[PDB]
Amino acid sequence: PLRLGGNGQWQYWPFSSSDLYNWKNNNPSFSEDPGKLTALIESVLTTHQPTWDDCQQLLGTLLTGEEKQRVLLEARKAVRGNDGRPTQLPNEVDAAFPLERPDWDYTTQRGRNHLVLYRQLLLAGLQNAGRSLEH
Repeated sequence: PLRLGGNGQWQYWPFSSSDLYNWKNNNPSFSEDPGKLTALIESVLTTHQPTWDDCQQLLGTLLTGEEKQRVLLEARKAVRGNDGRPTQLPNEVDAAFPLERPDWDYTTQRGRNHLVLYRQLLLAGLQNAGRSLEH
């Protein structure tokens, strides 16, 4: 999580393990009921402003390896180019939705801007994977 500090600086705080444990174990699996975990994750992305690593941890905890892989792959399918339309250009896809830890600096606006886009894409990916599972 990212939090605006009392000194005007953005601070990184890791998820608490009790929160992670509870989110997973108080909830049905993603495959069994995609809507419940999707809603949970959407709220977490909003309220906790997680970093790229937080998102990996959140997905890793709540999803199985197969679920998580589908979700990230769907997220990358959601990347758009300048024309406001889909792109499959590796450099554009990787730039918006990196699968490897990026160099994004949470203390900077550029870095928080990348994070906002990444979380929007992740949510789309989650929604879209959920729908496939639902039909």
